[PDB]
Parts: sequence; C-alpha cells; structure tokens
Amino acid sequence: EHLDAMQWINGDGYLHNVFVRWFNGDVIRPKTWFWQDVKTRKILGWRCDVSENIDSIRLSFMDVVTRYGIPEDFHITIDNT
DNA sequence: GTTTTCGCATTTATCGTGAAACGCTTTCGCGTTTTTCGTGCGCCGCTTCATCTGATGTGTTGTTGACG
Repeated sequence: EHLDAMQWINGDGYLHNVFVRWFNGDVIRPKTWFWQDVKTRKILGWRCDVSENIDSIRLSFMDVVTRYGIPEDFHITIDNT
C-alpha cells in the first residue's frame, strides 16, 4: 500500500546524557519524547521533562495534531516489543 | 774575336701581421610534453540503538555540648 505523509507516525523516547538545571532548581538528566513521520522522517513535535511519563507523549501529540492536523486514516506506532 | 764573369732588373715567392672565416661544442630559448600533486566526491563497512550513571579514605574545621 501507499503511505502518505502524516498517515503513519512513530513515537520514541530518549534519555539525555547532559546534566540540566531544571525550572525547580534541581539538576537532572532530561527525557524527551518525539513523534516522527515514518515516510519523510521529519520530526513533527516534542516535549521534554524530568522523567519518563505519559504527559510528554500526550502533549507532543497535541503539538503534532494542532500544527499539522489529523489525517482521515491515522496510524500511530509505539513499539513495546 | 770567343767565352766567362759581374752588375742590374723584373718577376715571383712568402712571411709577418692583423682582421676575418669557419666548425665545434655549449647553452638558452621557446613551444609543446610529461609527471606529480591537490582537491573532490562517492561508496562501503562497521557499529550502536530498540533504556542509561557516580564512589572512597583521611584530615580539618566548625559547631555544639560540657564543664569550670
């Protein structure tokens, strides 16, 4: 089948090796979740935070659908294999 | 009078010189040649991501408690 841009997006996380002093003063290693268009490989959105949790995923998704919209056939992949 | 030597003349030979000629080797000059050197890109293979980061021992100082 033919894959359109925005038709299939993959979500992935990343743990940073950089020490950052956050807004609350604590020095932590940030974790960022990214949404990527599978066809073009363009990163469509991200959210960074102090730990891995659903909020960054949810909000980065919000950023993606607010900026580029929701396609009529929408596939989302998060590989938990 | 006949022959032989002696004095003078003309022609040819050659030198010493000076400027020039040729012929050999040496270079440089320029057009076309040959190698080396950089800059440049594309391909292939290896490796990590699909989840990744900090301590100990001894000395000195500060604070707090006890004692005078």
